[PDB]
Amino acid sequence: KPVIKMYQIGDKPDNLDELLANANKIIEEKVGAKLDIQYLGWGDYGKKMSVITSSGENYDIAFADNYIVNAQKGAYADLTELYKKEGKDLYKALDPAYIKGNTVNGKIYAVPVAANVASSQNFAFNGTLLAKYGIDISGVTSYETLEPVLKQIKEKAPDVVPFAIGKVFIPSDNFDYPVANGLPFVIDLEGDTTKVVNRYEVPRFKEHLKTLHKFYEAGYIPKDVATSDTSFDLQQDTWFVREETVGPADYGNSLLSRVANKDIQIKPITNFIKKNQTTQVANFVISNNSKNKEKSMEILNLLNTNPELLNGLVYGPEGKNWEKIEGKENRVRVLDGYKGNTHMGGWNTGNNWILYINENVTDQQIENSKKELAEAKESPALGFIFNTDNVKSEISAIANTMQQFDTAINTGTVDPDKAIPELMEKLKSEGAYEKVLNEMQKQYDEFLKNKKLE
Ligand SMILES: CC(=O)N[C@@H]1[C@@H](O)[C@H](O[C@@H]2O[C@H](CO[C@H]3O[C@H](CO[C@H]4O[C@H](CO)[C@@H](O)[C@H](O)[C@@H]4O)[C@@H](O)[C@H](O[C@H]4O[C@H](CO)[C@@H](O)[C@H](O)[C@@H]4O)[C@@H]3O)[C@@H](O)[C@H](O[C@H]3O[C@H](CO)[C@@H](O)[C@H](O)[C@@H]3O)[C@@H]2O)[C@@H](CO)O[C@H]1O
Repeated sequence: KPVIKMYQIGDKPDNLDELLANANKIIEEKVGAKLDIQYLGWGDYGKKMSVITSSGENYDIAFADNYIVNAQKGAYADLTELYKKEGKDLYKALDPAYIKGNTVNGKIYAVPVAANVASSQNFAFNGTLLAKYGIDISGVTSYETLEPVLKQIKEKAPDVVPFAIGKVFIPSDNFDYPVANGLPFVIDLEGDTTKVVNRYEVPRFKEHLKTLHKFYEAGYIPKDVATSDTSFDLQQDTWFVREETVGPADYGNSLLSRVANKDIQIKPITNFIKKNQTTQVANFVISNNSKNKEKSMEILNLLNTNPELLNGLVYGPEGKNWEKIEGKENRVRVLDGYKGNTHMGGWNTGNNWILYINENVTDQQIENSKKELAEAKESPALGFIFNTDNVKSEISAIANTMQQFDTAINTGTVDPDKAIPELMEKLKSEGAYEKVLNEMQKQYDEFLKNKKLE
């Protein structure tokens, strides 16, 4: 039984050995291999995985970073044939938007987790503090309208971080990204949807960055946001508000209330839509240098199709963390063991449709989810995936410049009125910027042109 090496983002569960022992009972039997998972953390997952992939390291499975760029670098196994056999079952369950968003030169290199194919960005509020301090959030619709409630929590509970964001944070908006959000190129969904634009020059987005900087100056965001490895545990009163992606797989605020083990209230700030990001939010890839591509896909297939296996990991050990509710099909309740770091997250583990539904999820939530999924629309740029063939060096150059300046801007640490012009000047200094922008606009023109009937 070879050991299959999987890399995952974020922090290791405290009972990983138990989780994997439970999981490997099923995997070893069905596949003849043992899964091992190594977790790489949150704050620097991109940098870490870039060492792994650019070095051609042996691994079998990974949660992808910079998927569209690396797929064109040949970092990942083409899954075209594996999806005809080992991954046939998981593949049948994917919404067409997952195929559009993850197809690169006519080939799919990822197993995306079937879950929030559409979603919106939300502020998620700590209900303990809302109730304790009686703070009114009914006006909260944007980064800007957040200000009065952060001012209040700051005055009332000085030990609480008002807005908990960390170094990986990027302000959200109604944008589609033809590459990924570590680059500035977006389609503005509220603007001219035929144009590729620089997010730092979109007026309202520049305004958000100003807002974040004012929050940073006011002490609403951590002083060391740009460098901190501190997390804000969903269960703890260390934070008042944070930004969360929510979609139909979460059943409204039930999932965040379950994981936080308290009432979490949400407020949307972006449109609920299928767009490149929502289809790429959890992609598993197989290393193109893997020596076990078939068993790797068999594991990914099981993670996405076997409810015993998936629930065992996402809920944790049955009996300790959760139990089936008698005479209610596919319903569970969590138990004391589930409280904290003793399970994995559904969104980056496997098809959320095969997850048991927890007791705290209401019939209204179930009906809302069904309705939201049925009505979700596609962004006009869903499936517009930028081809890097002509701009390989210029893309690297842009990414290099971005890595060096973008954390201080995105977190509000530096004044964006000073920093954005410095970043733009550096991006333009050797013309890598202009070349990539023009090529992206030319491809986008073709993409849109070819959908119009002759
Ligand atoms: C409840 C649930 O499972 N919800 C999921 C969503 O998580 C998922 O959205 C995606 O979420 C990832 C992960 O971010 C969240 O989890 C991070 C880890 O939290 C856990 O571990 C911590 C210890 O490391 C614990 O402290 C914590 O209790 C928990 O155990 C967490 O750190 C993160 O919150 C921080 O970071 C976010 C992002 O910067 C920031 O907004 C927060 O304020 C806070 O500082 C979250 O709680 C996330 O990485 C994904 O982000 C990418 O994709 C989105 C959507 O495109 C982009 O906007 C964003 O810029 C990133 O590119 C995404 O948000 C959804 C996916 O559909 O599925 C739900 O079911």
